[PDB]
Formats: sequence, C-alpha cells, structure tokens
Amino acid sequence: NIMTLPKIKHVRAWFIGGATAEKGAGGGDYHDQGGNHWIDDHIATPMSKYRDYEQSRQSFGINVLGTLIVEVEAENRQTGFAVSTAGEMGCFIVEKHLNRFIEGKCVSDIKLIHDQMLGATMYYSGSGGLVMNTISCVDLALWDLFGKVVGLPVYKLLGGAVRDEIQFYATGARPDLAKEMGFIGGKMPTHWGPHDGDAGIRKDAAMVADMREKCGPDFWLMLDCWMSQDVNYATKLAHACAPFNLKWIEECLPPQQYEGYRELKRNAPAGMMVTSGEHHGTLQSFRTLAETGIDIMQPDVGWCGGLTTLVEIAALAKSRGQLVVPHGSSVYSHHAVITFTNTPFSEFLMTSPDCSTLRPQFDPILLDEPVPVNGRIHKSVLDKPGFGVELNRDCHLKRPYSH
Amino acid sequence: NIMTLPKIKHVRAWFIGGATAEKGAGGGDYHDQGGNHWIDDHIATPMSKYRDYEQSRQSFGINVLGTLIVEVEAENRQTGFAVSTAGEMGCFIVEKHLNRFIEGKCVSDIKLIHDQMLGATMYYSGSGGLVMNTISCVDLALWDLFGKVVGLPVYKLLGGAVRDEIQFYATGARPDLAKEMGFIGGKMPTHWGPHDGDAGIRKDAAMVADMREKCGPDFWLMLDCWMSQDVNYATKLAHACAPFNLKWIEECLPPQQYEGYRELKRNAPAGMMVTSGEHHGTLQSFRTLAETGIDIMQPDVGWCGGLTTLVEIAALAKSRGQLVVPHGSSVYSHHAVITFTNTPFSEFLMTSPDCSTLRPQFDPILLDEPVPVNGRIHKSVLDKPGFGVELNRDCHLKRPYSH
Amino acid sequence: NIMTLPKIKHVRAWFIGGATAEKGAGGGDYHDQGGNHWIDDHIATPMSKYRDYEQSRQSFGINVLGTLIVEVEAENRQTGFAVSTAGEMGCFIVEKHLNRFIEGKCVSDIKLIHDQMLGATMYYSGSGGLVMNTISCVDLALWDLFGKVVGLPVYKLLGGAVRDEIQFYATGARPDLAKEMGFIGGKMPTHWGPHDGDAGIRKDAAMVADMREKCGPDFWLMLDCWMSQDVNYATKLAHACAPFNLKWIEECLPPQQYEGYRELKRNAPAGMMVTSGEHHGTLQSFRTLAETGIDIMQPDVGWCGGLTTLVEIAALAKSRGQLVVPHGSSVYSHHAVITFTNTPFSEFLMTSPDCSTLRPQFDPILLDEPVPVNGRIHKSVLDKPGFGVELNRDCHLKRPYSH
Amino acid sequence: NIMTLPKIKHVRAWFIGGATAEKGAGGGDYHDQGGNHWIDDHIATPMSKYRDYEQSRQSFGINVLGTLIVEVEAENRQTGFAVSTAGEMGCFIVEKHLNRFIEGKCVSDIKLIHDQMLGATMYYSGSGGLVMNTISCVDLALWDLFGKVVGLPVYKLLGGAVRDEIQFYATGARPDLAKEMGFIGGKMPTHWGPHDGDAGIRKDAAMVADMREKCGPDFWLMLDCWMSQDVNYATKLAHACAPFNLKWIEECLPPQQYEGYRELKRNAPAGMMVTSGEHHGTLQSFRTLAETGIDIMQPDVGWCGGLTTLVEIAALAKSRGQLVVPHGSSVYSHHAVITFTNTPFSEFLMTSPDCSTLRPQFDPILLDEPVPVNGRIHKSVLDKPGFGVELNRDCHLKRPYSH
Ligand SMILES: [Mg+2]
Ligand SMILES: [Mg+2]
Ligand SMILES: [Mg+2]
Ligand SMILES: [Mg+2]
Repeated sequence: NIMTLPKIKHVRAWFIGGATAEKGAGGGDYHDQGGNHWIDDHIATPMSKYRDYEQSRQSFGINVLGTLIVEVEAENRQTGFAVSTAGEMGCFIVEKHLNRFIEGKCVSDIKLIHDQMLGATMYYSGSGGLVMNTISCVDLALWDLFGKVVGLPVYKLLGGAVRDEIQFYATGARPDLAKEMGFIGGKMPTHWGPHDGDAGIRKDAAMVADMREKCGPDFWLMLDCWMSQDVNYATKLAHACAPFNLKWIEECLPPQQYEGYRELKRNAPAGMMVTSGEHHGTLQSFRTLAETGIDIMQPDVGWCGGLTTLVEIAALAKSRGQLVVPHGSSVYSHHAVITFTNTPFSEFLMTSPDCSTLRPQFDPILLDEPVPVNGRIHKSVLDKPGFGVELNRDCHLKRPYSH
Repeated sequence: NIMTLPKIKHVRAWFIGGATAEKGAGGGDYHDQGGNHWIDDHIATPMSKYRDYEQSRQSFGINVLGTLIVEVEAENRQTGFAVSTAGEMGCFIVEKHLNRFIEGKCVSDIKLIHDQMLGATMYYSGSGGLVMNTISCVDLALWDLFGKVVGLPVYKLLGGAVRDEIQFYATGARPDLAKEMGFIGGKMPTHWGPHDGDAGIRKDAAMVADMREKCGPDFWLMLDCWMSQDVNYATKLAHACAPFNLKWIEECLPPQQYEGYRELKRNAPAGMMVTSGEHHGTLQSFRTLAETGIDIMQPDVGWCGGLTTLVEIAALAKSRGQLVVPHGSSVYSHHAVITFTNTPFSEFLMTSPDCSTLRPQFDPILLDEPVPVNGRIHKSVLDKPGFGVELNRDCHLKRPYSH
Repeated sequence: NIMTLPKIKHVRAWFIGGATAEKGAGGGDYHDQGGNHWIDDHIATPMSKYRDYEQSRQSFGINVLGTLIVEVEAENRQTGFAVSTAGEMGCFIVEKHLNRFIEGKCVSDIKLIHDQMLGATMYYSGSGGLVMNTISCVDLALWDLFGKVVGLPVYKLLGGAVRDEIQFYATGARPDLAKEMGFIGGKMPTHWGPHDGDAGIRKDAAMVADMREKCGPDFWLMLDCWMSQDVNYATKLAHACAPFNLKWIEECLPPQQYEGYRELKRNAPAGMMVTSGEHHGTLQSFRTLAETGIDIMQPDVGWCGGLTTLVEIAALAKSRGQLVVPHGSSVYSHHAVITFTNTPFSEFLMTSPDCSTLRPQFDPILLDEPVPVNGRIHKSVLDKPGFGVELNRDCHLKRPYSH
Repeated sequence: NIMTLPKIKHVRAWFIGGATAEKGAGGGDYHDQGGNHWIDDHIATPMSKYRDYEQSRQSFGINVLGTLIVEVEAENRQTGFAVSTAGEMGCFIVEKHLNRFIEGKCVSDIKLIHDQMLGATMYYSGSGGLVMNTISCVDLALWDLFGKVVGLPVYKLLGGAVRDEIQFYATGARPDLAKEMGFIGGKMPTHWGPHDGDAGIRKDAAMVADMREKCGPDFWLMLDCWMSQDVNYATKLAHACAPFNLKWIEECLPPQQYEGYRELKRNAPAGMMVTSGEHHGTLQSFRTLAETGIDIMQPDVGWCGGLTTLVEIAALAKSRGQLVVPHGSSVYSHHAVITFTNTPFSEFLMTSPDCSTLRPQFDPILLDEPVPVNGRIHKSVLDKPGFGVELNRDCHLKRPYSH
C-alpha cells in the first residue's frame, strides 16, 4: 500500500569557515584545520615549488572556501542535509540559482534535480570543483531527506550491502599508529616535489622504507602526491618505492593531464597501481580518466557530482574490471561503497592533527558520525534513516543569502 | 524512524508454456504465440537459410522454453515476483541452486544476492541466455518484493523519474497502424537474409519505402534483423534504406561478433544508427559491445542480468554519450528507463497478432499491466508499490521442482 | 566401392549426478566428487571472497549439474555416445529441442547438425556454458557413432596422428607425485585470491617454490586460477612465481574480460605464458580471445561446442602461431589433439582425491577409458572405432524426458 | 569392428603439358589451352604493360609448367591421385625429395605427411607457388587414396555436407550465356591495366554495364584483375563499376601487397567486396591476408597447401565472419566446400574456349568429373569413394624421374 511522498518546500544553505568566518572550522573542508596539523605539514603541491607556499598549503589558500551545509525541508517539515567544500560562494549558487530546480519537486525527484543542476551550470561549472562541490552537496542533501522520509538508510535504497563491514586504510603521517588501531594500510603524503630532484625522491622513499620496517610486509603502504609532480618525477619515485612494495601512488598529476596518466601507468613498476580522480567531476571526465588505464578511481562523493554521479562511476569502473575507491567522505561514501562489489576497502583521512586518535572524519559538524573502530565499520552501524547523522547547529553557521 | 525489513523465507518458481506445457502460452516468452502471428511470419534468422526453418521461427524451436515465473516470499508473508524466458530449466536453476543464496537474506540484499548468483553460475552461464534469464528473473522478483515491502515503486527507489512520461515506438509488421495509435515510430522485422542476395535487399527496402510513403517524414522507421546477417549484407541493406531515412538497423549479427559490429558501424550511411544488445548479458559483455562504437545498446531487462545489471549498462552508455534503449520488457523496463536521462524513448513490441490492438506486452501473465495509450505512459501510472502488477494465477502454472 | 551409411533413428539423453540424483557421482562432471577431494580443497574462485563459499566450491553449487550422457542410435541399431556437464537440464535441451535436428539425418551429417544446433539455440545459449555443453555432447555422440559405423577412430577420420604419443602434464595438488608417475609437468590450483592481498600471494608462491625444490628445474610447473583474480593480483602473482620458472598462469579472469587478458599478457614476466579458454564457447569467442594475445587457448571439448568447434579453434591458433591445449577431456581431446601439430602436450586432471593414483579421467562412466601410463598415451591405444569407449550402464542413469 | 588400413608402398608422379611436352594439354593447368581461348584473350596481367606480352599470357610463359599428376599406391594395390600445376619440376620434387615422407606411412597419416612436406621444403618453397602446388597435389592424392581405401567420399570423412547442393557462378567472357546455363553469377577478366589510364577504366566498366543490361539486376557480376593493378587504379575501377552493382573485384594486386589490400578495402565503394587469395599459400599467409579485412579469401586447393590447408583457412575465415570461396578446382574444392557453412557458393572457371558449353573444369585429365548442370551440383553426385574420379591414362603422361 502506497507510501505518500511530500513535496520539497525550502532549500537552505549556510557556511562555517573559510575567508569570511572562523579559520580552523573543520567539518566539510578537510583542510580547514589549525596550525601544526599533519595535513598542512610541508606537503608537496603545485605551489610548493614557491618558497612562500612550500611549508603551508593554508598559506596559498587551501582553506578559503570552508564548509558548505545545504538543508532541504519537505512540507511535512522533515529535513535532510549534507556538507561539502564551497562555503559562501556555494551558498550563492544554491540560493540565487539552484533553488529554482529543487523547490517544489517531489522528495524522490533526485536524478531530475541532478540533471537540471548539471544542465543549467554547464556554462560555468566546467567539469568540477567549486560549482560541482555545490551540486554534489544538494544531491546528497536530497538523498538524506528521501531516506529519512522513507525511514531507510541510503544503502538499502541502493539495493543493500554486499559486505557485512567496510575495511579502511588510514591517510596521514603515521601508518605505524594506524596499524595499531587496526587499519588495513596507511597512505602518506609526499613532502618533496620535482624541484627537489633526487634528494626529494630519496627523502620520500626513505619515509616509506621506514614505515615498511615498522609495519611489516602485510600492512599496505601508499603515497599521495596531490597534483604535485610530472611523469618523470612520478616514475622515478614509483621505482624508488618499489623494493618496499608500495601498493599504489596517487594523484601524481593535475587532473587535466589524462595523457600524462596514460604514460605514467605505462611506466609503473610491475604490480604497482596508479590512481587518481579526487579532483575529477562529471561521469564523462571519469570515462576519459578510466581509459588512461589507471587502476583505481577516487571520486570525492562531495566533489564529483554527488552520490548520483558516484554510482555511475562505480558501474563504469566495474564494466572495466577496475576498482573505485572514493576519497574519504564519511557516511556519504559509506552508504555507497558498502553496496559496491568493486570497492573492497575504503579511505579514512585522519583529521586528528597527529594521527593518534580516531577523531571523526567530518568533526565537529556531524552528530553521531561513525568512526572505523578497529579500522572497520559494520553495516549494522549505518542502519539509520538517510545518511544517519544530524547537523551540529551549535556550530556558528552564517547565512549570507536567502531568496 | 527506522522501517523494519523482513527476511526472505521462500523462493518459488513455476512455468507456463514451452515444450512441456501449452504451446502458445504467451506471457514472459514473447515468441510463445499461436499460428499466424506477425512475430513468426517469415522473419530472417540464422536458421532461415534452411528451407524447413525459413517460414517459422517456431519450427526451429524459438518457443521451447516458455515463461519462467519466480516468486519470493518474505516472512511477513508479503510477496514479489517477475517473469522471463527460461521455463522448466529455469525452475531447476532457481530451485536446485540459486535458492541457497536467496533464502534467508534480507529483502534489501539484492546486489549481494545478484553477485552471488553471478559468481556461482559463472562456470555454466557463460555471458548470457538461459542461465542469465533465470538470474534476471530472480533479480526482478527481488526488486518487486523490496518495493512492495517498502510501499514504493522501483522507479522512486532508483531516485525518481527524469521525464513525466515514457514515449514509445512500436515493433512489428504495421508501422502505419502504430502511427494511428500515437507511437513515435515503428520497427519492422527483416524477412530475407544473405542467402537471398540482392532480391532480399530490394524486398526489405521496398517494405521500408512503402511505410515511409504511408507514415510520412517525421514518424521514425527502423529495421530489426535478429542475428540473421553478415557485415556486407547488413551494409548493402543499410545503404538501400538510406533514401528513406531509416533511423537505425538493429541486431544484424550474432552477439559474439563484436569486430563485425565495429566494422558495420564504420560502413553505416552517415547519420544512420547501428544497434544491438538484446542477446548480450553481463555488464562486461556490454563494455565490449559499447566499445565497438554502436549507437544504442538494447539489453532485455529479463535477459541481460536484471534491473541491477541494467542500471550499470545505462551508466556505462551515459559515460560514453550513448543511449540505452532496452528490448521492451514492460514494467521492468519502465521503472528503470523513466529514471534514465539517456533513454529518451522506449520499445513496445506488439503481441497483438496483426499489430492493430494495444494487447498487453506480457499478456496474459500480468494483472493490471499498463499499455502505451497514445504511445505514451505517464509516470503517475507506474506509481504503484514494486513493479505495480500481480501474477495471473488463473494461468496453468506447473511446478516441476521444490527443495 | 561405396560404404552405405545408416540414417539416425533415435537420440536419447540420461543423467547421473547433480542436485536431482547422487552427489559425488563423478563421470562427465569433474567436480561431482566426494568430501576431501583435492579439487574442492580451498580453491580460489569468484565466490571464495565470501566466507561461506571460501572452503568449498561444492558449497556454492559447482556440482549441481552432474553428468549428461547423450546416445545416438542409427537404424542399423549401432550406437555412439559421449558425456559432458549439464545433466537433467541438458536432457531437456536434447529431448525437447535438439532432437528435431538430429533425428532422421545421415550419420555423417555432423557439421550440419552442429550448425543447426548453434543457429537454433543462439537466442538462449549465449556463447557458452550449459547450452553449449549440451551442444558439444551431441556433437561428440555423433562423431562416436560415425567412427563406429565406419569402423575407424575419430583420429584417423580427422587425417591421422602427427605424433606417436600424447605427452601429459598433471593437474592437481601433487606435482611431486605426478613427476614420479612420469608426467612432464604439474599444474596446481591457487588457494587464495585478491581479498587475501600480499599474504595470498606469498602463500601461493611458496607452494610453487616448494614444488620447484622437490621437482627440480626440468619438470614444468603451472598455476590455475579459476576466474578468481583481477589483473593487478594476477600480475603480482605472476611476478612472485617468476624466480621459480612458472611456465604459465591460467584462467586468472572471468571469460568476458578480454581486455583484462590483453593487459595481463602485456604485464606478464618475460617468457611466462598467460592462458585461458575453458569457459569460452563458440569459434567466434575464441577469435576474440586469441586476439588478446594470450599464449595458449584451452577449450574443453565438452564445453566449447564439441570436436567440430575444437578443430576450428586449433586451425585458428595455428594461423597465429599459438598452441591450443584443451582442458582435459579424455578420449574426446585425445583423438583431436594427436592430429594437431600445435598441441605438443595435453592435460590430465587428477580425479584421484589425493593425486596418487592414475584414476580414470571420466571414472566411473567410461569403459576401457585409457590412462596416461608413464604420463604418455601411444596412438596405438586410441586405435579403436569411434572414441574407443563404452557407457557404463551399471551407473544409475535417470531419464527425465522422452519425446 | 576395426577396419584395417594399408601402408603406403609407392608414390609416382607424371606430367602432361608444359614446355617439355604438348602445349595446349589442358587438365591441371587451367591456362594450358590452345590459341583463341577466352582465358588468353587480352587479359590484364603484371606483364601486359609490355607490348610483346599484352595480347597473350601464353606469350610471357603462363603455360610452361603444365599438369602435375601424383599417384599414391597402397600395398593392397589400391590407388588415389590428384592433379595440379607444376609438371616436370613438380615431378622432381615428389620423386627426389618428398617420397621419403610419403612412402611407408599409413594411408591415414595425411596431416603428418603434410607437416613433414611443409617443414622440409620451408627453405625453398617460400610461402606458395611451384613447391606448394606440388605439396597440395601430394596432399590431395593422399586424401583420395584414404577415401577410396575406406570407401567414402572425402566430404563424408570431413563430417558431411551442410548443403544439399553447391551453387556456382561462372568465370569467363560470357556472363549472358552463363545466365542461360543456370549459374548464379558471372565473373569477367579485366582487359586493361594502369598503363591504359582512364580509357582502360571506361573500357572495362563498359563491359560490365553491357552485361548488367543483358543479365538484369539479380544475376551477380564480378571482375577478376589477376594481379595487374595498383591501389589507385583498382579504386577508380571499383568506383566506375559501382552504378552497375559489381558484387566484388578480385585479385587487384600482387600477393605480397597486404598493405595495399588493406588500403584498397578501405577505399571500396560501400557494399562492394574486395577479394584475393588464389596466389597465397600456407595457413599463416592467409592469417596475414585475412587481417587486411578483405571480404573473401580464395585459395586454390591445388595451390595453397591442399585440402588440409584449406579446411584451416575455412575455419580462420569463419572465426572472422568471412567467406572462403576457393579458386575453382573441381572435385577437390567440391568435397571441401559442401561441408563449409561459410562457402555459400563456388566458382566454375570456363575451360570451354568461348564459354558456351559446360566443358569439364579439368578436361581431359579426369574421368567422370562432374559439371554444374543448371549451375548446381547435388551432394548425391559427389557420393563416390575418395574424390570420385579416375585418371585418364590415355593422356600422354611423361615420367622424367623415378627413385
Ligand atoms: Mg588524495
Ligand atoms: Mg530486436
Ligand atoms: Mg583450468
Ligand atoms: Mg581469379
């Protein structure tokens, strides 16, 4: 007997953080942290070749957007929400543009609202980043509302778990500690780039050699290069780290450089994986990325288009026999990837400043947000309506636009 | 507040039709019809080069499987079902094999049960047909149960319609009549094959020229070749029909002939589409099919793997900018393709013996099964729990196995 | 002076084994064995990533089909037969469908009956497995009858041996023992898959290293991976086993994954072979497989289409300078591959539960069925009419259909 | 009960014709005819650009080899034979070389004797022509003996007809007449080459236009260019003949020019076929030829390696979805191609000097050699032991070697 579905009454967007509020706010922006966080400690970037912007990513402006929160209220007064990285500018997009497609549709009209946001912003989105972050947030807000309205987890709507539990590896400066917390592997940032030559390679390879000595042969080790390299540097580094069984090397190149990724994968040591995707948006970009022949694609659910895009990226990887392993986005990834046969493991990105505690991935912004206890999360944990979390409204949410 | 989901208590399979029951039974088998149906009237096939098997497809055995019905009963006693083409042999598969993966899981455990059926039958399925027909049926049975248990249409679970109504073209011997019923186009079978040479081409092209004269320039015309041709014959025919603006030419080759399809598409008249897919199964086969560069892929939802496979095929086509237009499978396609932005139209395959009435696509087996009135179906029509239909149990359902 | 050939009066099919008879029946189904057989001892499969279906393949349903026996009787009352893996469902296919093409033709009309079975089942076979197993059995039944009617071995009909004796390697858990029995090499199953990571690789590589130490440098060692891997896992494993001169690594991927096989072969250690084919059916699939550039194709004569298909696969491999080495199917392979210049060796798959005795490949079902004594079989052994064996009718053959 | 097979006692070779006997002898050499035959009437060749060698092919030496006859006698005194084009030099090869592999083997040892002849002559055969003509003759001689010894047609040994009758088109100067004799089509030689420019094209195209006017639209028309062209000339000519629906254009280029054939096929009018093969020998050459993507390959059974090679070429074409249509070689082709599903028609090459009578294809040399009455040959006609013919020993057979 037919469940009756509400319309959509209001869409609202606030921000915490970024260049118009409290720097260090955390939440949706992973890199809105304080001083002396691991995530800002001399990480190789495109900018790190410049001496002012070598030490800190925060210095070049990695923290200026902050968290976007987008909330959608049905006319039965029930809400759903999600968070992403756009902040005040993303509030403008939701509130001076996108609201015309959200407001007044059914709660179940998610794909249509998605297609309309894609169609309408195509002239100014191009292909990812700020606009697509905003689009993904709306998309996830919508899936939350719908799962709450129905009284079901997103993961059951999507057709159920294919695994009882999600396995995690941990991202950050301390694989040794993450091994003690029960994680399956650990992914470190690179600290030196192309401008540092062989000394850079020696230095980053030595950090891998050390953690192999510490963690032993079965715990996975990976390197994350945040767009900082070229093909030759990436190939010298992949080969330096080969004696230590580096599982994969990740995001070596700026996202436009599809032909670079093709060539990098051709030059990779036998058995070593090349990965990318976290700065890619749209299904069609990921088609192009997949066909470079890289092993694993890594959308951020909050950056790539949303859960709607992500399920399509997973199908596309699976048609090719490839894995999709999203760039860790808490419950949003969780409800997705527990249904994906081609996501055998997931990413926890340490928001703990020294990678010693299981601090929540989206802390403070998300209430009862789960953590990988013993680097695992059981399916029974996610068994809450929608995405299973609530908005910490104690947080100092600014609202620069309404309509 | 969390909806509580039942386990799965029993899976049951019956058959109507095929070589062990009533020939002409209709239902899940499209080609289990009587004498003097359009669908058996001198249609070109792989076999039609043999004089005993030229006149009738029924003669070579196109009707021996019959309908499979698969029903799944939750422990709250609620059921879901679907129908496909496997019959008694499909009953064996469900009841001596597949039941070990269905029975005792949650109603929402569809993808897992899917993966398990794929994994376990891989040594004997290969890649489509009988075993995959059975797999798809179970898969659709499961989605019905789940949508009924939740009290929602499959189409809303999947994230909503992207169109208010499905547009249909009509398949069968009478495009002129289908134009009067309000259909957007009409697809005729070919009647002659390679062994008939130029006379075959002349004859089939003349049937297109005639219906172009009758239907005028805006109503679409297509040809369906049921695996009957080779590349050269298909290219001569595509070129003969070009003056008449044939929209596409469909299934020219046996499904293994990926390289043939590549070559056919290369040789197609400018602007004319090449299509295939209805005898393909598994996501991975469709990856291979897509990369031949054909324009439209055409899974049957009941033959290709199920709704679970189909949503992945749609994502895969959409990553490439291609359409997916399923081989018409009533409500099963409907609830799918009303959510697919890259399915702008759908197929109605005339089960009416002379293509003059809107006889139900799966008649008699499906109760309150919708028809394209004015070659359209509104989204509001599909707004019933699950797939929105019931099993005509008046039908003479035989049960050759239990467990 | 012209030998006069009988028509074909009757085709009959029985079964031993599977989910409707005696589990453990042996015969045509290689994997219809008892408890504590090597062939079910923790073998890596697509399913072995699931904890219920890790330990046993029998648990996921690898044994549910059982043996098909198909017998064809000429009107002079002479018979021929063969066995394969389809059982009761294959009995339906022979007896409610295929009999219309077999019954009433000449005994020498094998290719025609073959083409007709392929043409007629194309809409439900797709490309291999259950239906194709049935087709192959009929095909081999026909060649037996014809060779018996003529009073010649299949191998002489095909144009004679190109070698005095067939050399064998042995498949199963004990290469060391097989070396003592005089076999040229030994092929072990893998036990761990992708979900077991580096520990899985270490474990399987250590089992190869051990048997290299035992068998020494001239006895061949191979690994068989039964569809269980992905490209990366297969490449790590191939490279791990390279120090030990693993001759080849076999069936790493599900049969649809042609592009995976291409990529795997590209990544293989220099000099190491990649093989597949045993789950492929139809000549055209094998064209696609061949062009991935794998080294050896491995049809099962009883699964791929039959002896008629196999001779075409051998020609196709030989045009490319590749070997064909069939997946061991006793006399059916023997009479074939003793004529193939591009099959310099053959497979014996141990049906002996601990790989210590030369138990017959198709035990119990085949009377006076030869064994590789000293891992050889001389051509003079095969010098019997037809395929040279008889049907053990003491076996408890069930007949679920007649016509 | 086992038929007992004789050894091989003697191999003997004679010749009629060529530069050491009676010019105009006919038989195995198609082009050993008299003055004023159609087959020597101003046919375009590689040599026809030279004014001495324009008018006659006989002038440049097309007739110097003559017929080879090779006869093999078993120790039960039974014989088999065949004919080809090598004459006295082919007698040397059989009698000073190849006899070491033929003499003393079993009658059924055909493939082995084949492989041994290929292996041993590889240093001087290269890849076809004179040596391979000799090899093919031996091969066919062997199949005749074996079919006679067994008392069966070659066609039944190979596994039976797939068609009740062979359809023929006719090759030579008079398609109009061949249409009256009941042939399905007619293939004319070209008369002008590249050195004749546009006038050559106009002239040959006008001869096709004329016979289209005469024969009407359903009777097939083809052009045979005997190695005489380049790619550009062949493409201008194919396009000139397109208005008249020329079915195919054949052997435009010298056999080495694989890349030329690739390019020619790319440039062919839509729907028009490109063919070659009659001067190709060995399976491996035909692999290379097939992959140019030409439509039809055309071995001569007596030139390409023999019936043993031809069955492999047919399998190789069929794996690709291509036809094989042998260059007409009477019973040798017949017993082959009546079993080939991918030879839907065959070639009759007019040995009648003005193409008005059904003169035997191998006249005088072959006794009771069938003709396409009404351009057909029924399977029942071929139903004689071996290849079904006898050696006209009235003919003046010279024996230049024994051993
Ligand atoms: Mg990253
Ligand atoms: Mg169709
Ligand atoms: Mg194997
Ligand atoms: Mg020619």
